[PDB]
Amino acid sequence: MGPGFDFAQAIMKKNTVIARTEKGEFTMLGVYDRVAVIPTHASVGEIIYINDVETRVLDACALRDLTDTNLEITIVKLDRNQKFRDIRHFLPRCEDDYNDAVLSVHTSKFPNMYIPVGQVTNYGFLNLGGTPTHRILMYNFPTRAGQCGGVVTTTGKVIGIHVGGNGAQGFAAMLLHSYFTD
Ligand SMILES: O=C(N[C@@H]1CCCNC1)c1ccccc1
Repeated sequence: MGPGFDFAQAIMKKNTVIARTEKGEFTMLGVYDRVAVIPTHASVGEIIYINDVETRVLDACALRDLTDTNLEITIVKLDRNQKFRDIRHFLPRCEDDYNDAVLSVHTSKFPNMYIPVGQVTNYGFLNLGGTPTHRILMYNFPTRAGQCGGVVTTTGKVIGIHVGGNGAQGFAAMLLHSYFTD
């Protein structure tokens, strides 16, 4: 409808796949080469389905901060025959608050879904499903099951991936440029 949705759509159309694990179907953001991200609660194993194609996982890492606190981001390298567009220049370098964000989801349950979530707070600590988690962004939208892995964008920035909610608020794990240096 506006420039926010324009940037979100451009990311969805070229930098997402549908990932399926034994824990469900997730929106999965491809960042560069064969490297993508997914919430850690997806429990990625040695094999994952990518757009319903059996795919070997070449490498995967559940990220934690230097306090050895959960960040809820898993970085996955896929044995895929095609690279992602490199979007690392859209990643923020530091922890921040944002105005006027969009949460975008693409699964069998929610195809081509875009949600204007408004103001994003650097919330910090969250007890997420009983797990102490750091670097959490919060938005005041009643997100639902099926939206985990959804991409959070502003115009010109890819700032996080949706990891949970409490019925009134939604929570995303930050994406930082430093996670994807090679
Ligand atoms: O850092 C990564 N993996 C190492 C090797 C073993 C797993 N944990 C640390 C990594 C990087 C890019 C994509 C995927 C994974």
